[PDB]
Amino acid sequence: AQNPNCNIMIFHPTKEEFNDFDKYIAYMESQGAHRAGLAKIIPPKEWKARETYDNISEILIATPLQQVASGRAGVFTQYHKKKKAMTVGEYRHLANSKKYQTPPHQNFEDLERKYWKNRIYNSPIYGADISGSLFDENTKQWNLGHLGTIQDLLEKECGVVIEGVNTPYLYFGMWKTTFAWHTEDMDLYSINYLHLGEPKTWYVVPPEHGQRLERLARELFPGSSRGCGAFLRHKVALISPTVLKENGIPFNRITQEAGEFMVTFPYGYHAGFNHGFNCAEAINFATPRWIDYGKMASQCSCGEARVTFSMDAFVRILQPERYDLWKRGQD
Ligand SMILES: O=C(O)CNC(=O)C(=O)O
Ligand SMILES: [Mg+2]
Ligand code: NI
Ligand SMILES: [Zn+2]
Repeated sequence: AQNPNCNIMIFHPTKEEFNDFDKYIAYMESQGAHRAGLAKIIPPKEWKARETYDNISEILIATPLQQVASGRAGVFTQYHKKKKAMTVGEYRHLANSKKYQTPPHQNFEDLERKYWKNRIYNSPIYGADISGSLFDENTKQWNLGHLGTIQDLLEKECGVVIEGVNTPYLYFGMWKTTFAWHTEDMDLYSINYLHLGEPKTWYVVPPEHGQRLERLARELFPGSSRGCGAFLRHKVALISPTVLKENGIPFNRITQEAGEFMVTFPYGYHAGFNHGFNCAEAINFATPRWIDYGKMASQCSCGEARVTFSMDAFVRILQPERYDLWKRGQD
């Protein structure tokens, strides 16, 4: 078995290898990359996402989210308070202000220490989940707006044609902005490109160990667990690396820098934080190997998780027994 310790693997495809997206994902899996739940892909030196980032300031963040924490430094939840709209140029100036800017630090490990010590005492503002793309239309390789759709993959594997669409989302971050522990909708893959700015640190649990994280989460968030049998779908819970280590949970960590892609694999729990002002693009995708994960994915039916239009068909076709309860949670 390749990669039996489930380490995060880093790949350096050539420009030739960067042509065929599906083929390269399958290659990475042939080397065991998926066992980690996360991989890094450094694009060939010849590649670029677009020519410059000098003209993005007028993008609107219609609903910036203030991420307010509750709990203790290493075990907390966050809720998202909606703020007034602002442009990317206004958000960048806010990120760089004394109130929100990255503190002085020695290296990434020092900054990580400071994040986990102090995150809960601040409420950073995240421009998350903005439909759109920063890839140039002329970028033909790894253009996250031009991937094969999940509806086409389901149709190709299973023969059933379904409604729905699959488009990318932009994320504008600042110091301490946080993504809570989660797997993707329907345990899909994700791919994330860091277009510009400061790094993003990731934590990940191997898919074969995801139920160990779920059992810890139920212990640490006992009211939430009584409320919902899949409360991590709410995307609000944080657990620090120190607490994971104290509880024996297998995990790994890595820092993504501007110009790098990350892929999350089906049922790979992940969480993390931004180092300072940045912009990422991400989208879900599927392969043949996902279908079995989609069929087994947990679902939230309590009403909290509320998701896209296109998840309906996935539940309806892959999980017909669960469909009526899930759809009630949607309505
Ligand atoms: O960058 C973020 O805030 C969150 N991104 C993801 O969870 C992802 O790409 O799967
Ligand atoms: Mg603009
Ligand atoms: Ni994700
Ligand atoms: Zn729920």
